[PDB]
Amino acid sequence: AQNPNCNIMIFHPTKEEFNDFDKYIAYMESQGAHRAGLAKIIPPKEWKARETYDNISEILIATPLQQVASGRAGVFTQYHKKKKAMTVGEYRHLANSKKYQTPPHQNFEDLERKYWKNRIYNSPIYGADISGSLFDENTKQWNLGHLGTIQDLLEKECGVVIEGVNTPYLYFGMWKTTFAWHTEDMDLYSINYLHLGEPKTWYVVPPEHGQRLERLARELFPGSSRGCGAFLRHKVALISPTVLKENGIPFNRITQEAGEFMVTFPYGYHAGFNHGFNCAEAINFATPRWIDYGKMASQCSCGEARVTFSMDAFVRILQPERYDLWKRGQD
Ligand SMILES: O=C(O)CNC(=O)C(=O)O
Ligand SMILES: [Mg+2]
Ligand code: NI
Ligand SMILES: [Zn+2]
Repeated sequence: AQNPNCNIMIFHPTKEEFNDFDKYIAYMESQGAHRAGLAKIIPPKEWKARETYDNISEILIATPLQQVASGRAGVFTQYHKKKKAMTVGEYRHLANSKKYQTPPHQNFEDLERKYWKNRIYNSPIYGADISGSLFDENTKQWNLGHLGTIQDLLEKECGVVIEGVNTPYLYFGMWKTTFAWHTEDMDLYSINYLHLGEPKTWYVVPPEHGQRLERLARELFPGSSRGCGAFLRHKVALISPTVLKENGIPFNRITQEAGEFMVTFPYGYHAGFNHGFNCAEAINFATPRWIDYGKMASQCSCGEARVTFSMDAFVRILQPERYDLWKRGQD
């Protein structure tokens, strides 16, 4: 069995190996990469996502989100307070202000210490989930707006044609902006490219140990757990590495820098934070190996998780027994 300790693997494809996206994912899996829940892909030196980032300031962040925390430093939830619209140039100036900028630090480890000590005492503003793409249309390799669609994968594997679309999303971050513990919708893969700016630190639980994280989360968030049998689908709960280590939960960590891709694998729980002003692009995708995870994915039916149009068909076809209850949660 490849990668039996479930370590995060880092890949360096050549320009020839970067042509065929599906084939390279399957290669990484042949080496055991999925056992970690997360992999890093460093693009060949010849590749670029686009020519420059000099002309992105007029993109609109229609609904910036202020991430307000409650709890203790290592165990907290966050809620998202909507703010007035602002452009990317306006948000970058805000991120760089004295109130929001990254503090002085020695290295990534010192910054990580400061994040976990101090996050809860601040409310950073995140531009998340903005439909769109920064890949040049002429970039042919690993262009997250040109991937094979999940609907087409389900149709190729299972024979059933379904409605729905699959497009990418932009994320504009600042120091302390936070992504809560989650797996993807329908336990899909994700791919995330850090276009520019400061790093993103990730934490991940191997898929084979995901239920250990869920059982800890029910203990640490007991009211939330009574409210919903899949409350991590709400994407609001944070647990620090120190608390995970105290409770014996297997995990790994890695920092993504600008120019790098990360892939999350089906049922790989992940969480993390941004080091300073940055922009990432991410999308969900599927492979044949996903289908069995989609059929077994938990679902939130309490009403909180509210998701895209396209998840309807995935529930309806892969989980027909759950469909009626889940759709009630959507309405
Ligand atoms: O970058 C972020 O805020 C969150 N991204 C992801 O969870 C992802 O790419 O799967
Ligand atoms: Mg612009
Ligand atoms: Ni994710
Ligand atoms: Zn719920």
